Amino acid sequence: NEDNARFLLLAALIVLYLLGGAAVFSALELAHERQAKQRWEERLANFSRGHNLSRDELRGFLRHYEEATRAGIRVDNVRPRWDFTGAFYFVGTVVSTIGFGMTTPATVGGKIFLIFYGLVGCSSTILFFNLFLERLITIIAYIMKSCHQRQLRRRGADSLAGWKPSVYYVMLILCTASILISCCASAMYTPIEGWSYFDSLYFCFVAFSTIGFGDLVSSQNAHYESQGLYRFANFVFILMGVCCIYSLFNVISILIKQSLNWILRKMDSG
Amino acid sequence: LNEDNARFLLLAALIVLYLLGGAAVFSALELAHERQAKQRWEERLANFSRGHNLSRDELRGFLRHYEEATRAGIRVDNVRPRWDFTGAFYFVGTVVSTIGFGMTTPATVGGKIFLIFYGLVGCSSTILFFNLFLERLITIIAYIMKSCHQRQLRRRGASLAGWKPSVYYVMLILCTASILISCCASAMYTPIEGWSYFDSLYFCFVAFSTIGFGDLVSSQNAHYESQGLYRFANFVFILMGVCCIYSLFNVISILIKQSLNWILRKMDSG
Ligand SMILES: *[C@@H]1O[C@H](CO)[C@@H](O)[C@H](O)[C@H]1NC(C)=O
Ligand SMILES: *[C@@H]1O[C@H](CO)[C@@H](O)[C@H](O)[C@H]1NC(C)=O
Ligand SMILES: *[C@@H]1O[C@H](CO)[C@@H](O)[C@H](O)[C@H]1NC(C)=O
Ligand SMILES: *[C@@H]1O[C@H](CO)[C@@H](O)[C@H](O)[C@H]1NC(C)=O
Ligand SMILES: [K+]
Ligand SMILES: [K+]
Ligand SMILES: [K+]
Ligand SMILES: [K+]
Ligand SMILES: [K+]
Repeated sequence: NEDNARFLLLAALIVLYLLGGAAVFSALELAHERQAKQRWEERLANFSRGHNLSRDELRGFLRHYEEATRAGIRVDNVRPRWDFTGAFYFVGTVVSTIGFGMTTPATVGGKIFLIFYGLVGCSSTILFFNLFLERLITIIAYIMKSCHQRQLRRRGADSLAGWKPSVYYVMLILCTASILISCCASAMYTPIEGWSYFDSLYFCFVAFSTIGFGDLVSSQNAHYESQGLYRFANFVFILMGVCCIYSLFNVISILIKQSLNWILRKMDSG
Repeated sequence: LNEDNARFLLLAALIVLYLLGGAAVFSALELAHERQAKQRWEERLANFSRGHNLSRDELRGFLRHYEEATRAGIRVDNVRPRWDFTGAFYFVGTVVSTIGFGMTTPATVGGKIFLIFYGLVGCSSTILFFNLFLERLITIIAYIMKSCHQRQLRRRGASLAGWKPSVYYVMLILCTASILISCCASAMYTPIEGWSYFDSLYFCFVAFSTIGFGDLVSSQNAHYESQGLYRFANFVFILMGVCCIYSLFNVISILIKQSLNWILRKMDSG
């Protein structure tokens, strides 16, 4: 009954966390939401007044443009989707469960194949992230044991892997690595995309956490400088960042499980 | 080469080949539809320009304004207010579950900082919740088989649970439960939203696999019938479906790890 108690405690804590985050986000951005909607209403009113346009025909034109935007075409020189380069980035967002929504299937067969393709690839890439976390554990353990061996040799003048890093040490290493990759990717995105550095950090966290809002997406607009190299760099940075942030999520999940066990042990005593 | 390193490299190569093949087939399936939709959009824009006597630059500026509005949450057909507490709850649910449809995206500098700091803990806690749900599903299935064995022994006569179900049985149970949950959620979404049943199934897979394209989002348009019941039912179905598909991804990841071990044993033998 200790595992059921831990499950119920985690569910209650997550529900309370959801409520608190909803309240904080509402308090933070309801004013911005209202101001942006008011600015859009003012712009639409000026557009209708200046050019003598009815609201119904403008609404129909906006419906047509929404249908166009769902098809991938945008205002300012976005790359053509569903070519081999664009479909590769779409597949990278599908299989890594990022799913920006920059590229969505419209055919019936495309969505069926997306269902099967996700069912296989997303599982294989969850396995890939777990294997990457295990290899990072092994690499950190090997580095620590090699440093210990070098220290022993300097003083003197099978499975192995006896030394294992603590979960706090792995959290620190993964946090530092993710911060470094986010900073490097943002330093590449800022002069190329024109984003603010904080906007690039936010996009890096969103993509690396497999959240993928799609409000900011890296390589969508066309006519890049060194387009072949930039696409590869974006793919590699996104891959390492998603790996590191998902591994950090697993490590923090282990730590939160330990915290829940400690909380249950506190209430078990009295 | 190490056994784990060889498995890691083999999985990376298999995933890269999978991405290449999926990109090729997705391009082949969707490029014609994308070209047709872009041609339709260009025809509609030309009709709007030549009918209402509107310059291309002025329409481009108006569409830029509409894009800035849609980024806030403006849609052409009566969607719910954004960043209200009910909407912020949906957004936070999409954040912590790593779904991230993008119906509601932060634009405030403080909002995105809070998204990063909040979503770290939220996504880690929710991945831990998925792992705990999978473990509890294992325990429940094992308890069901134990109860069936006790019932058949009592009829024939007239912690334990060491015996755990095989990964094949868990895969079958999870995919059956996932199909049932997706069918129930789609049967809910089809009359409420007006989506096709296949479109509702596709949205169910996208939401439940935490891919979250955002092309289809469930409770966005306003003025539902019994909003409090529908929003709660949508949240419950999304939670259970995401848990089932994420646990299914974990189980298929275990299966693919076993297959990779078998392949490596095949190469090790000769
Ligand atoms: C819209 O309303 C009037 C029209 O000239 C103007 O004063 C106002 O600044 C306009 N706002 C925008 C955003 O165009
Ligand atoms: C606006 O367009 C309508 C439709 O042609 C017309 O009846 C009306 O007179 C126009 N208003 C102007 C030009 O102020
Ligand atoms: C839109 O443009 C196409 C291309 O000329 C034309 O065939 C069609 O009739 C137009 N539609 C309307 C409603 O004018
Ligand atoms: C609209 O029609 C008038 C006709 O007098 C013309 O002078 C003008 O260039 C056209 N275009 C715009 C954007 O006003
Ligand atoms: K995800
Ligand atoms: K995930
Ligand atoms: K996602
Ligand atoms: K997404
Ligand atoms: K999205």
